[PDB]
Amino acid sequence: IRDFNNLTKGLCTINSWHIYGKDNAVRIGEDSDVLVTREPYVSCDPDECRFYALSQGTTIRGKHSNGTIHDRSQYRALISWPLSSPPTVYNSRVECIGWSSTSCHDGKTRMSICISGPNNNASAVIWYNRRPVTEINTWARNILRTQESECVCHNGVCPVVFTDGSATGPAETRIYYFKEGKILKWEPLAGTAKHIEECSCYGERAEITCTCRDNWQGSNRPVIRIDPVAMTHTSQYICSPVLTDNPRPNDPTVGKCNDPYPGNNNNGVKGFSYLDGVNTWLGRTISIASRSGYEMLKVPNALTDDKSKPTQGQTIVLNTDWSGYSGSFMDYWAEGECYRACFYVELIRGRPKEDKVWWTSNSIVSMCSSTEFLGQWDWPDGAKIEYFL
Amino acid sequence: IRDFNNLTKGLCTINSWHIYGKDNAVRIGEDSDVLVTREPYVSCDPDECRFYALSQGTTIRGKHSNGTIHDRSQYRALISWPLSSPPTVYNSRVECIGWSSTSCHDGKTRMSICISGPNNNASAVIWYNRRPVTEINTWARNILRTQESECVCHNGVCPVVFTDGSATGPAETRIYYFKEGKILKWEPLAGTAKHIEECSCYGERAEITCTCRDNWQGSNRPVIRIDPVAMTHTSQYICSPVLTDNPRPNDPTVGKCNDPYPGNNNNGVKGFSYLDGVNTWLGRTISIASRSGYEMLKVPNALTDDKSKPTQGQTIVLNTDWSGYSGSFMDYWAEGECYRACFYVELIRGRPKEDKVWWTSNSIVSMCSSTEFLGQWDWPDGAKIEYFL
Amino acid sequence: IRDFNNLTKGLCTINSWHIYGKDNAVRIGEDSDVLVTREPYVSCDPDECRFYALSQGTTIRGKHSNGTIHDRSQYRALISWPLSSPPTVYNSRVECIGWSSTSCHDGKTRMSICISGPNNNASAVIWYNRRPVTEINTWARNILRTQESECVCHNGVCPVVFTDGSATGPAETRIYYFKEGKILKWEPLAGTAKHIEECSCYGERAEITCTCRDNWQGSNRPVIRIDPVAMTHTSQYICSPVLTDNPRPNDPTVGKCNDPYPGNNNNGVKGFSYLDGVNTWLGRTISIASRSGYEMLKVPNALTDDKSKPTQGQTIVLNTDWSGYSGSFMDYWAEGECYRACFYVELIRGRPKEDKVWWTSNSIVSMCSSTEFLGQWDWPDGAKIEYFL
Amino acid sequence: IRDFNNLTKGLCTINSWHIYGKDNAVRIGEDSDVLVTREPYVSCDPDECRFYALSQGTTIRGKHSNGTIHDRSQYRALISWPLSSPPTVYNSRVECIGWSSTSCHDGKTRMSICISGPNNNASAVIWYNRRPVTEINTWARNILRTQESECVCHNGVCPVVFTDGSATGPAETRIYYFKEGKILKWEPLAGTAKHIEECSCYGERAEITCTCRDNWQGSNRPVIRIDPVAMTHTSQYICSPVLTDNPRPNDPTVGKCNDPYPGNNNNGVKGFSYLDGVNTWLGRTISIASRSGYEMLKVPNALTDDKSKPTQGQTIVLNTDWSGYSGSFMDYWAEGECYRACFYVELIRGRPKEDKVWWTSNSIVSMCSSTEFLGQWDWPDGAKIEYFL
Ligand SMILES: *[C@@H]1O[C@H](CO)[C@@H](O[C@@H]2O[C@H](CO)[C@@H](O[C@@H]3O[C@H](CO[C@H]4O[C@H](CO[C@H]5O[C@H](CO)[C@@H](O)[C@H](O)[C@@H]5O)[C@@H](O)[C@H](O[C@H]5O[C@H](CO)[C@@H](O)[C@H](O)[C@@H]5O)[C@@H]4O)[C@@H](O)[C@H](O[C@H]4O[C@H](CO)[C@@H](O)[C@H](O)[C@@H]4O[C@H]4O[C@H](CO)[C@@H](O)[C@H](O)[C@@H]4O[C@H]4O[C@H](CO)[C@@H](O)[C@H](O)[C@@H]4O)[C@@H]3O)[C@H](O)[C@H]2NC(C)=O)[C@H](O)[C@H]1NC(C)=O
Ligand SMILES: *[C@@H]1O[C@H](CO)[C@@H](O[C@@H]2O[C@H](CO)[C@@H](O[C@@H]3O[C@H](CO[C@H]4O[C@H](CO[C@H]5O[C@H](CO)[C@@H](O)[C@H](O)[C@@H]5O)[C@@H](O)[C@H](O[C@H]5O[C@H](CO)[C@@H](O)[C@H](O)[C@@H]5O)[C@@H]4O)[C@@H](O)[C@H](O[C@H]4O[C@H](CO)[C@@H](O)[C@H](O)[C@@H]4O[C@H]4O[C@H](CO)[C@@H](O)[C@H](O)[C@@H]4O[C@H]4O[C@H](CO)[C@@H](O)[C@H](O)[C@@H]4O)[C@@H]3O)[C@H](O)[C@H]2NC(C)=O)[C@H](O)[C@H]1NC(C)=O
Ligand SMILES: *[C@@H]1O[C@H](CO)[C@@H](O[C@@H]2O[C@H](CO)[C@@H](O[C@@H]3O[C@H](CO[C@H]4O[C@H](CO[C@H]5O[C@H](CO)[C@@H](O)[C@H](O)[C@@H]5O)[C@@H](O)[C@H](O[C@H]5O[C@H](CO)[C@@H](O)[C@H](O)[C@@H]5O)[C@@H]4O)[C@@H](O)[C@H](O[C@H]4O[C@H](CO)[C@@H](O)[C@H](O)[C@@H]4O[C@H]4O[C@H](CO)[C@@H](O)[C@H](O)[C@@H]4O[C@H]4O[C@H](CO)[C@@H](O)[C@H](O)[C@@H]4O)[C@@H]3O)[C@H](O)[C@H]2NC(C)=O)[C@H](O)[C@H]1NC(C)=O
Ligand SMILES: *[C@@H]1O[C@H](CO)[C@@H](O[C@@H]2O[C@H](CO)[C@@H](O[C@@H]3O[C@H](CO[C@H]4O[C@H](CO[C@H]5O[C@H](CO)[C@@H](O)[C@H](O)[C@@H]5O)[C@@H](O)[C@H](O[C@H]5O[C@H](CO)[C@@H](O)[C@H](O)[C@@H]5O)[C@@H]4O)[C@@H](O)[C@H](O[C@H]4O[C@H](CO)[C@@H](O)[C@H](O)[C@@H]4O[C@H]4O[C@H](CO)[C@@H](O)[C@H](O)[C@@H]4O[C@H]4O[C@H](CO)[C@@H](O)[C@H](O)[C@@H]4O)[C@@H]3O)[C@H](O)[C@H]2NC(C)=O)[C@H](O)[C@H]1NC(C)=O
Ligand SMILES: *[C@@H]1O[C@H](CO)[C@@H](O[C@@H]2O[C@H](CO)[C@@H](O)[C@H](O)[C@H]2NC(C)=O)[C@H](O)[C@H]1NC(C)=O
Ligand SMILES: *[C@@H]1O[C@H](CO)[C@@H](O[C@@H]2O[C@H](CO)[C@@H](O)[C@H](O)[C@H]2NC(C)=O)[C@H](O)[C@H]1NC(C)=O
Ligand SMILES: [Ca+2]
Ligand SMILES: [Ca+2]
Ligand SMILES: [Ca+2]
Ligand SMILES: [Ca+2]
Ligand SMILES: [Ca+2]
Repeated sequence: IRDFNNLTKGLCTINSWHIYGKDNAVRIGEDSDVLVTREPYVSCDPDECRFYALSQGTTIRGKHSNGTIHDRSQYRALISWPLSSPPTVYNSRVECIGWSSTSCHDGKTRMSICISGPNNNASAVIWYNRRPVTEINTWARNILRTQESECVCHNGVCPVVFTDGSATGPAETRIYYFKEGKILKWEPLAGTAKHIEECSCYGERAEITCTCRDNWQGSNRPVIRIDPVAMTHTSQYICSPVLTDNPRPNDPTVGKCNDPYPGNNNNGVKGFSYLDGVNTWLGRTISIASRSGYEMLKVPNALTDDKSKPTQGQTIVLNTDWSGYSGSFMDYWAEGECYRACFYVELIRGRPKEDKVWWTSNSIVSMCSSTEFLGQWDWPDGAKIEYFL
Repeated sequence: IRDFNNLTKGLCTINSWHIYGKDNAVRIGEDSDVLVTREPYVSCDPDECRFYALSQGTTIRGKHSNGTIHDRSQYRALISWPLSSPPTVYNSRVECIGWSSTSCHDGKTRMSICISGPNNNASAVIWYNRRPVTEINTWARNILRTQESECVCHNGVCPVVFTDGSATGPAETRIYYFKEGKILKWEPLAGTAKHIEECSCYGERAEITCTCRDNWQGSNRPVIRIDPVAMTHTSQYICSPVLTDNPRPNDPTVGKCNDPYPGNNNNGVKGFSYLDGVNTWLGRTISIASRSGYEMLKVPNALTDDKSKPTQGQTIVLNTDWSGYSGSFMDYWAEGECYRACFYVELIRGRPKEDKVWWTSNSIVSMCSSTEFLGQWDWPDGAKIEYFL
Repeated sequence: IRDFNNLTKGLCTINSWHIYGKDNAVRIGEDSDVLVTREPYVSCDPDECRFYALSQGTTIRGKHSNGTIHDRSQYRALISWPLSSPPTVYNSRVECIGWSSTSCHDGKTRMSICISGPNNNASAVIWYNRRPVTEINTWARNILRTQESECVCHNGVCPVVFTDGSATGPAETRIYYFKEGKILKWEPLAGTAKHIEECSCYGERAEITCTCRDNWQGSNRPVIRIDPVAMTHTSQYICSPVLTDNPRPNDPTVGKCNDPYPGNNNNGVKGFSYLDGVNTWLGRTISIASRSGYEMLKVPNALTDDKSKPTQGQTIVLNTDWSGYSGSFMDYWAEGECYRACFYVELIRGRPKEDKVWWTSNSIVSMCSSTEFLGQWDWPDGAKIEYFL
Repeated sequence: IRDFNNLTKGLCTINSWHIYGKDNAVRIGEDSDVLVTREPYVSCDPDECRFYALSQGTTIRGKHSNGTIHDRSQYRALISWPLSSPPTVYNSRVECIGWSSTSCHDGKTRMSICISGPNNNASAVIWYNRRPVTEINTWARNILRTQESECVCHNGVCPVVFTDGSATGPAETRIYYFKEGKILKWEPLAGTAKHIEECSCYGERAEITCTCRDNWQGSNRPVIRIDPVAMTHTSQYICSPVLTDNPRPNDPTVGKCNDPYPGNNNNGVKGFSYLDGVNTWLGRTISIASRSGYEMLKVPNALTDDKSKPTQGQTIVLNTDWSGYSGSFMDYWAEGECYRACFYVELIRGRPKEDKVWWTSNSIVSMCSSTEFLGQWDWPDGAKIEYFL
């Protein structure tokens, strides 16, 4: 009955962003049984789109919320839940157990991947059709880790980018090509990106583009472009001087295409872009110093043009509100002739920026592109920290 | 498999109203995780009827309920939930994000529309089959806004009435004709209605009738009648001297067919009527001054007869209980030979009438017509405000 | 696809009773969002069996639980929920609004009936396939009321017994014959039963037997036997001197077949029996004075033999625990060659017997027959009232 | 459409264990409506795998949690719920009522068995396709009891092991062979096992292997091997000197194949093994004295070789964390050419080891085998008891 999805369409023209989903999880969880989360994303099946994140295995009001700034424990799991509801104890479906994930539907069924273990002995389990199929042991014994947003499939082949090794020098990044949860091939990273974490990917016209985080050196973002038929890839950086990691230095006039733009070391944030010629939009935090604010900038030819500057933009979160990770997804099963770019922003609340509470959590806002030039609003998390004291 | 619904039936004869649904949301939410709402309605799919409303993105007992008198924020969404259950965190399905909505099923799938943004830069997103399809930017830069109750479709064409512009003088009302979430046509309001907000619509014999709110001048209600095949409409007022907005002056002996009946300016409430010759019933608040009580009056030829008075009635909510918005819907997929008129009343609790609590919310009661002459009960919200202090 | 169910089987031989379902609702609702209920029952669809009851439109821990001894309000509804779960805010499906009900599946879909209104102006609404179809106005203007347990259908015809009029003298009982929610016929009660309330019915070999409550005079129970093909009935009393209403006098040696067995006036409890020759079992409270304890007694030929005494029995609830209403149901869609008799007991907690709390609620236990002679346990509600203070 | 499952595959090669599911129930239930449980397990249907356990009919934070160390009451039920969610009031489906259970899917539908009653008069009810079909009365009048983990079917025949009689001397164990919930045959235990409780079973190549608990004498575990076609069985003990009950004496150099290995009397814990030649893995608690820690040991030929020692292992729960019962299950409906061994560990919290709280409950962790040699983590319950004081 169902066939594997093929990436046959190009991106729709992005003239602005419209609201798609928002869960208000922190506001609602002040007085309801909402799980503490972080590292959220969005992903569609052929008949539904859902929110996803890594639970911390406690509610926000629960006493076990104390300590949830920590990224890795035995109490995390990848959960999904209905679009724009909050992640509650009673509506959250566990996809797999662990503290680093990705997930994508191939048109027939869903693959989900969760990594668990101690830092020196982690392993991935690849689930397909809600059953475990393949396992991969750590190859560098230092926090095996993956995208924290959806993967993308083409004719059953779903590439996934993993890293294992240091966060503050060269590491061992691998691109795995899965089909029905089995490994067809893997390759080591090639090209000019010097460090890769937390790739945010999308597909169009039989090519998958991933915008990642160079935690080690780069305040420009590395880009991996994957051919899922040939099962090959390239890597470079976004050439534009509109720098989109965080923290970062101020924007220069000329960026770097094949090396990290320097100025900030050993830090970053997961983020994304859509790189499609003149139809190119970059997300970034507004602040250069912290995970505050969020904006989209139209930067024609950002990938290839080392002097490209914005020609249009849209504020998503004011710089007086907290943001966080951000990532790409699309509804590959929508009607019409083109794929509509979407993204989400994780709105982090609690530690370390708001340390009067003992927890860290987030809510989600997400937007998709419009071919209209729509008015803009800002979309904060909306919770009052003082209510939790 | 499924075909678009056609409005092939006339209304059943309304000889009284029977109880259809009631959620007791405020009573139950005193000690359960019920979302704060307002602007509720009811709408049917071919296999289920559901309650809908605009959440405020907090529970009633939650500390974020403080401030929920306010109509527009980034934390509102259109939600639906099973008939007569309350809107809870765990059972409420988000249809779209925003602070003004409508929704209707065309026989194949559902269209939902939500407007969001700041007052001077709002936009509608039209969702079809649970995906975003079309967007419309504000045309007058002043609170783009729509029905707050269900739309109606005929052979796939679902007209929707929007207003943008002042609430206290001429505004720019448009009737959009959607099919599969795409715009076939729109037209500016024509006819003699001088201001339109919050239309309540129903269909019968290939005609859609909408009873709306003239916020600017009129205490009689404007009526828009739409031909969804020709995609044309007319407008006038209910001619009857039984005035049905709120607040309003006392009832005269002769009303106005083609102009606002004066006496109250710059206010109103969403309401409804069924206008079908001798089979005409009007809803209204009992109080002329405030949103208290609710009654149905049988007013033969109310639309056309400027001296028409009641010949029968039914009390729905006593004048010592709070009411609120009211609106029309029908189950277009029921058995039998005629469409059974239904309506709901929003029972508003909290601010501004009950200001010992810091929140505003509501529950729902809803009734449908019977061809019997049934005994009447009154149907209050039923919550005790003192329990929330 | 689906056909109407026919009553083609006889009862299985009842040699003891096994546990079927129990919800522990009061225990669990001490610290979860469980609705206050009373007047529960059980009813099966072709693919699932569910618990049903009349909600009071509040949780047990909620402040609106104060006052829930009262039987009739605008905040009651017939709800159903999964077998042996408790009736919670989040899992309870409302079937219809009102304070007296019955419900049954005909093999194609379900009919549910709810009565609402003030005592002098009540009305029934008959829902079929989850939509309202027919309405019936009060005929005697004194608490129109029905079974409070499931009805039974045969080839689409579902008879239902209603009463309207005094509870303490002659009233007007009617048997309605519904098909697809429409009235085929009704008849006034005939035969020798002198007053009827709250009938508990079951079907076998194309005959429906209902055991009811004579509130006015009788401590023996009236029995109505209905032919759903001819749409006729008879009535009499259980002849046995094993008296099964409550309160009641002590058991005599000879009962009454065609008149109320006297000794207690103007009170009773809903109850049931299976009347099948030697395979006859009667339920009753153990106490003659109050709704405490519950037992089944095998009383061969109880219906017809005015000296019949027990030959076997089973204790269901000890006389040191509270009971309440009880009623019959069967799974008419089970495998095998005979219908397995089942029943439920309502375990009432709170007022008036336990008046340190301000509420009245209940839980459910239910049993079905076995052809084995099984060991017996007792099945109390299990909640500690002191925990609610 | 569906056919009965046949055990046509052998076990996959077990080279390590990967995380499969974990519910964090005690952590989450500190501030959400999680039921108190014990005696959990896991079982798959053709389209889903679920967690199961015996509820205690109260939440953990509820006042009725006081006293839940006790094993048998009228308020217990077998519940199931989605894999890795916690067992909550709102998501837990009751399978049947009682205080000892087993359940398995035959490829067409599920059989569930629950035993209830007082110790001297207990009875099993066998449910098939969610309806009661057969009942079995106590044969020895002393705590009729069964596996507390899943049964296994082959071509519709689902053997189940029961015991009735003393826990501290010879008892009466029976193997029942069910098909469609009916009894085809039963046999008394034969072979050399001298006492049997709480068998943990799995199937491969048309043979079912059960590893049980000799509560009376043995610190080695008894093994029952069942031929579900011939409906015959054998019994012996695991010959290995790697002793796997608890409490137990220290490991000797030579075990016992046909008699209990002595040293500890009248106690034990439910546990499991996979016995497949060199592909043999045994679970056990790390502590010899208490239910603390959990490890898997690869013990080639453990069943048959009375000097077999470990050649590989994996720690599952550190010896500074509490464990509990453990049991086997597999997904018999997975893809591929072999059945992947899985197990669960019950992580008991509260009494008697943690007696500052008044309750006993547990959470679940579960693992399945990998053909990789994966890094290991430990998987504690994760709750802080002090938060519950
Ligand atoms: C109702 O809603 C609508 C729809 O949302 C609202 O309209 C939106 O309004 C916003 C806000 O104004 C606009 O976003 C900004 O867009 C500009 C880009 O547009 C300007 O530039 C265009 C390019 O000009 C150049 O090239 C063209 C050739 O292609 C040439 O023609 C031109 O002369 C010049 O050489 C112009 O084309 C464009 O004009 C067009 O549009 C105008 C409407 O906007 C119209 O008036 C014109 O007639 C014409 O049609 C326009 O001039 C972005 O540049 C801008 O983003 C910068 O600024 C914000 C702060 O506001 C900052 O956060 C951004 O990061 C970015 O600035 C940083 O980075 C730059 C790049 O390196 C750097 O140069 C800056 O110094 C700055 O860097 C500093 O901050 C960063 C961030 O913290 C830090 O990292 C650095 O280190 C450093 O510290 C905004 O995105 C929307 O485009 C506009 N949308 C639409 C459709 O109109 C409307 O306002 C609402 N109505 C109401 C009443 O509220
Ligand atoms: C069990 O349940 C049943 C079923 O519900 C209960 O029966 C229901 O009882 C109620 C309450 O009585 C009825 O509702 C009222 O209905 C009347 C209309 O019916 C009267 O008028 C009919 C028309 O008479 C005129 O025309 C005919 C020709 O067509 C001519 O024949 C006649 O002589 C005259 O010229 C009569 O036909 C009708 O008689 C029939 O029915 C009688 C039963 O009701 C029966 O006894 C008769 O034999 C005959 O069969 C009857 O006389 C509505 O007028 C009325 O609503 C007005 O009053 C309420 C206050 O009660 C008010 O809230 C309404 O807004 C409305 O009055 C306001 O507006 C008017 C219009 O502008 C204005 O004129 C009024 O001054 C008033 O205005 C003021 O208040 C408003 C609102 O606050 C404010 O805006 C203004 O500014 C101003 O301040 C009720 O709807 C049901 O129809 C009736 N149903 C049935 C089927 O019987 C039964 O009672 C229950 N039993 C028990 C024991 O409780
Ligand atoms: C493990 O579980 C098993 C299975 O559950 C347990 O076994 C069950 O045990 C219970 C309790 O004993 C039994 O229930 C009682 O059953 C008797 C009926 O059986 C007796 O009578 C039979 C009829 O005898 C007469 O007729 C036959 C001819 O048909 C003739 O042969 C005979 O001589 C005589 O003329 C006997 O056949 C039967 O014997 C058989 O079974 C015996 C086992 O029980 C066995 O030992 C024998 O060999 C033989 O095989 C037996 O003698 C019911 O009468 C009884 O119910 C009455 O008593 C209870 C109080 O205990 C009361 O609550 C009931 O309401 C009822 O008594 C009231 O009503 C009567 C009727 O009007 C009245 O006469 C009484 O005075 C009394 O009235 C007072 O109280 C009521 C209520 O408050 C009030 O309204 C009145 O006004 C008044 O104040 C019990 O139901 C089960 O049948 C039995 N089941 C099985 C399969 O064995 C086993 O015990 C458990 N094991 C353990 C270790 O716990
Ligand atoms: C990243 O993750 C990986 C993967 O998990 C981690 O690697 C795992 O590391 C663990 C911990 O070391 C290993 O588990 C232990 O495995 C050993 C078995 O392996 C040893 O023995 C093998 C057999 O040797 C004998 O036979 C062979 C012939 O077949 C012969 O060649 C040999 O000379 C000898 O005669 C060796 O083959 C094996 O070597 C191989 O593997 C090595 C890696 O482990 C490698 O270095 C070698 O080159 C070679 O490749 C190895 O030597 C188990 O014996 C052991 O379990 C015992 O000990 C633990 C305590 O640690 C205890 O809890 C167990 O119960 C058990 O000991 C009890 O029972 C025994 C049996 O009766 C008894 O003899 C003991 O005295 C003891 O009894 C006491 O305690 C019990 C329990 O409380 C009580 O009941 C008794 O009464 C008494 O008080 C562990 O299971 C994994 O196998 C290994 N996995 C893999 C794939 O490598 C890696 O460490 C992680 N990395 C980091 C950085 O953390
Ligand atoms: C995606 O492209 C693949 C490759 O062309 C399509 O695969 C074919 O699908 C049909 C079944 O629908 C098979 O009978 C062919 O044998 C397949 N060919 C190959 C080369 O695998 C697939 O159908 C396309 N997906 C969609 C949604 O059309
Ligand atoms: C119950 O009995 C009725 C009456 O005999 C059966 O009704 C017939 O059903 C078939 C469809 O399955 C029709 O084509 C006939 O016309 C029906 N006859 C009548 C007289 O109504 C019904 O099928 C029986 N129900 C079951 C479950 O067999
Ligand atoms: Ca960086
Ligand atoms: Ca007005
Ligand atoms: Ca709560
Ligand atoms: Ca009586
Ligand atoms: Ca033992």
